[PDB]
Amino acid sequence: EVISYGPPNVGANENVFGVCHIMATWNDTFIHVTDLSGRETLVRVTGGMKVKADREESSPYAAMQ
RNA sequence: GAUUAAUAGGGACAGUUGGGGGCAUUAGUAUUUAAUAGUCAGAGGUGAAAUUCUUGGAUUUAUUAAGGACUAACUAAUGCGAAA
Ligand SMILES: [Mg+2]
Ligand SMILES: [Mg+2]
Ligand SMILES: [Mg+2]
Ligand SMILES: [Mg+2]
Repeated sequence: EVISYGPPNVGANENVFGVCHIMATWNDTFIHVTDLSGRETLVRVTGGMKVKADREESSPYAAMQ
């Protein structure tokens, strides 16, 4: 099966925490996730990675995706 | 032998008030730029895009540092200064 990497600790009553940084410009949007110490990057998705037209590099749609 | 003492003016004095001024000092974020790490393909900019920047790593996140300016929010028909 899958080889996850989250620390060795599950539990449908044990919450995991990830600090999501979100910068919203009128041109581009960023969505970042990182340790609660913010020194090790995990996930990084920006509107640009989501659409073709530079004007849409902001969009509500690009934010959804 | 020298008028009063001008809701005239000059001085003394008394607590007090002010973003008045001159030297010191002292911060605070932010903008840059640099280090230390962190990823990952796009950043940035416009109505649209375009020159611009970028896996000899950008934008990005955390810590920290250097530097020059600036004093936010409180800051309002409120204050001070002859005015600037
Ligand atoms: Mg003073
Ligand atoms: Mg610029
Ligand atoms: Mg400094
Ligand atoms: Mg005042």
